[PDB]
Amino acid sequence: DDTSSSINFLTRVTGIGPSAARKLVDEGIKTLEDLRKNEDKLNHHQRIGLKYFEDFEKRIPREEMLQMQDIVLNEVKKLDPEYIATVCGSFRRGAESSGDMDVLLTHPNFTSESSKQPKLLHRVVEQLQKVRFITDTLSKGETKFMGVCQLPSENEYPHRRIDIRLIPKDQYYCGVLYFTGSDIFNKNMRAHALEKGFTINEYTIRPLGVTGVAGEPLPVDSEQDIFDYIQWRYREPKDRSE
Repeated sequence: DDTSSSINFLTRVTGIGPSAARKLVDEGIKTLEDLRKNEDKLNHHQRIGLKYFEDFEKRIPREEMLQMQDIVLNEVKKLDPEYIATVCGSFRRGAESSGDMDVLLTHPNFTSESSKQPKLLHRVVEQLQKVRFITDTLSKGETKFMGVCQLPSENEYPHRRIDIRLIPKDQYYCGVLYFTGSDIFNKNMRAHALEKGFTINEYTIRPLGVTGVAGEPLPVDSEQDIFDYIQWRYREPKDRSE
């Protein structure tokens, strides 16, 4: 009812899930001003989401994303040029506007065999913090960071969401492929690969076998490799709608 209406509203807050939204209703929290008078019942995540509810409702226009990409790129370089960083999402596809900034990161020192190198990610975050681009953190794992950033005002921009994932170097291309989508494109491509005797996921590409239950990841040093394996002409992200 006009109250279910409430669970629907809450859930528009980053952090607030259903189960998580449901309880706050049982506590008598429904509107937003409810929320602000109630920071204490919210986690740090819910918290920040609440703090920029509006801003996070705004879309990101290309010109901005662009500048944003230059900042991330240029900062990561200075720390270590061996770092590879790719801004994925519809934006990579040429999209006129975006929701957030999804950056995939990698480094040769890190592979799926290592599996343990937080400093690699932390180091960049910190540097972004230091330059004043990242403004807050929602959460920060060993391999993933979710936070907020904003373009340097010279006078102001809305704050935007940003994610940074640390991926092992040997799985990185299958990754940039995946996070680049579209979703159809992925599916279509997984479909084909399959006719070709190959299974693809966000981590790897592996040849099939009898009965089907098969595998053993093929080496990939670029996106192109993937298409080679399935022997499909290479589609640039722009031609990736489906």
